[PDB]
Amino acid sequence: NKMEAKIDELINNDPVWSSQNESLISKPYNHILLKLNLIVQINRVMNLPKDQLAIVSQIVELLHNSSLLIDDIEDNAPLRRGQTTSHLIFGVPSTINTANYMYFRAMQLVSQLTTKEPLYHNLITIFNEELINLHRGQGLDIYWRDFLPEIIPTQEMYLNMVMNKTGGLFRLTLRLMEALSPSHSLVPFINLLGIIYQIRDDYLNLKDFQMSFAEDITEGKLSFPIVHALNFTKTKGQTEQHNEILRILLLRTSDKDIKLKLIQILEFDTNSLAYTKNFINQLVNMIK
Amino acid sequence: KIDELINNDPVWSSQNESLISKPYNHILLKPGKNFRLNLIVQINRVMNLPKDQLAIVSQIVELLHNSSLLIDDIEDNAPLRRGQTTSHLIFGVPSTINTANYMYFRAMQLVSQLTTKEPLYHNLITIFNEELINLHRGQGLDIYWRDFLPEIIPTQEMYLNMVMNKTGGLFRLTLRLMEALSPSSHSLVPFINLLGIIYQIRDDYLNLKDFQFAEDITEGKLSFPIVHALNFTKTKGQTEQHNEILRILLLRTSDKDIKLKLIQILEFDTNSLAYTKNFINQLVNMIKNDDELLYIIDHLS
Ligand SMILES: C=C(C)CCOP(=O)(O)OP(=O)(O)O
Ligand SMILES: C=C(C)CCOP(=O)(O)OP(=O)(O)O
Ligand SMILES: C=C(C)CCOP(=O)(O)OP(=O)(O)O
Ligand SMILES: C=C(C)CCOP(=O)(O)OP(=O)(O)O
Ligand SMILES: [Mg+2]
Ligand SMILES: [Mg+2]
Ligand SMILES: [Mg+2]
Ligand SMILES: [Mg+2]
Repeated sequence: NKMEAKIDELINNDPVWSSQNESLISKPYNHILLKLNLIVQINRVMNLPKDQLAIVSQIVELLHNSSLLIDDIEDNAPLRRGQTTSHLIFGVPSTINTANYMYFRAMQLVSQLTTKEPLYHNLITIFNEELINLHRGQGLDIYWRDFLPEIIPTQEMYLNMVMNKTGGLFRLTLRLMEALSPSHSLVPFINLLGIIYQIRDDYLNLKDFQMSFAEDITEGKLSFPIVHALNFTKTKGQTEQHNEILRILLLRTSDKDIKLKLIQILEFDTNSLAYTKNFINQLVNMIK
Repeated sequence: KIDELINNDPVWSSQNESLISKPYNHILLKPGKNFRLNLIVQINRVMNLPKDQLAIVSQIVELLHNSSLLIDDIEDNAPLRRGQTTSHLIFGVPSTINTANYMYFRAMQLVSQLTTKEPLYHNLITIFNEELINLHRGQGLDIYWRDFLPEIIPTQEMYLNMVMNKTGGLFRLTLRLMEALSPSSHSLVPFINLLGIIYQIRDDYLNLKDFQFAEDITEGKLSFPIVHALNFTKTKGQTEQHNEILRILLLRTSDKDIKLKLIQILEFDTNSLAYTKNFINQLVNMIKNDDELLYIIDHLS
């Protein structure tokens, strides 16, 4: 019965959770937090009050960091923002569970934005829609890469993947703000802006290496230049090169000279770097 | 072509949908006792939700539950789930995590298909949000104790709080969504919390008893019997046996004989197996000594 009492008390109450518990399981998240402007700027138009703007800000921050914690496990990444990734320190189990926990903490914050039911429902749909989009994008990035060469994407498939994957959070942010604003949409603009951002991330991962980690190569990522290279070689009948690009991706190698060979193939043999640099310029042009 | 791309919603073919769904379909094809699904139909005898809402609640629960197991198997380095290879060993940890997470959000999406009524809708989202937060808290504690061992040896009380969060979470999510949708005029949450607790201690018990592959040992999990053995040896200054329990859990061993040795210690030295069997019977007695529901539990004794 002394036991009966405690059980009775246990089951008749909300689950017990302390501030110490909160701290112990937030470790992976506090670590990446150790490593926006766009929102402040975009507000000039949206015109959201400050405390509301700060909530949008906390929300995208939780979602952005959480998704990187997961992405780094997915991409076997050793470094993020110059430091060791959380999963290498705290382990994959803790990191995944904490990142997932923060997605739900983020969701909780949405209700602090409003109570107006029409509005709230729309804010939730936005949150739910773009998170679904991010996972669809991520899922293809990962599938193409881990099942290569089962599927060789075309430039169009890559752009659609990116629209899902990178576009998700850019669209989530803008859409939360548009819907909260007293008042055409900026979604197509944010879309092009995310496509650019992603292709540039892809490009810079290789070019900063060619001039002075090229980790995407160790990941085996179907980046924008790799996708161009793989379709170019197939289209020009460069069988040997097409296969060698496939083989180096599949090695998941950290060897610097092997990574450099691939980058120089993209440089001189397929011209993918130039093509990618140009492509970025043209998209940036569509705004100029 | 750019214009048309950025002025449309992102593309998603049913073919893509099918690619991403594989890790999930993989676990879906290996059944279970459908325990939660069955519990739902029963309880609806008293909740009386219209059949369509009952289908949606069941689906949300099925998605949450199966995805949660896909992820738990990654967190637990599990080679088998429901007598079949785990999804992360086939499609890899990366796709498996992403797909499980994707399904959490597809379960969320189904919540707005439950109701138009914006007042009711707010509460359903809150229920969904709160129990997913609770599920992750219990799971984070279970993982923390295991991966930081021997930094913190949980007490029986801490274990029970961890279980109320971890296993009680989806049981409470199920019941609360239904009490909230019920057109019918106390609550079953306390009952569903006890069930959850029984259910988890029994899982921990069965993983060691059916052996005595006792994967919980390989995992190094702070299961109920193990929590009992460590707190016991600890209480009676049994330094050496306590340390040995700790050494075997820390080996993360797949050794049949070493696993056997630890089971032997819990059986013959701390007597944790019988302690757990008796603890489960007492929790069942609280219920059965307080109707389809009445059977269900007895079934768990
Ligand atoms: C914001 C999200 C979820 C996309 C991250 O994908 P990537 O793997 O392409 O991004 P990086 O690791 O290069 O930052
Ligand atoms: C959104 C993508 C593609 C990955 C993260 O990019 P960022 O370079 O913006 O990541 P942080 O600056 O926050 O490290
Ligand atoms: C103890 C928990 C919560 C995980 C296993 O649940 P089940 O044992 O009900 O799994 P399935 O029957 O669906 O395989
Ligand atoms: C899957 C969730 C959310 C709780 C059960 O985790 P456990 O690791 O204790 O369950 P089993 O693997 O024994 O099924
Ligand atoms: Mg990455
Ligand atoms: Mg990635
Ligand atoms: Mg497990
Ligand atoms: Mg587990």
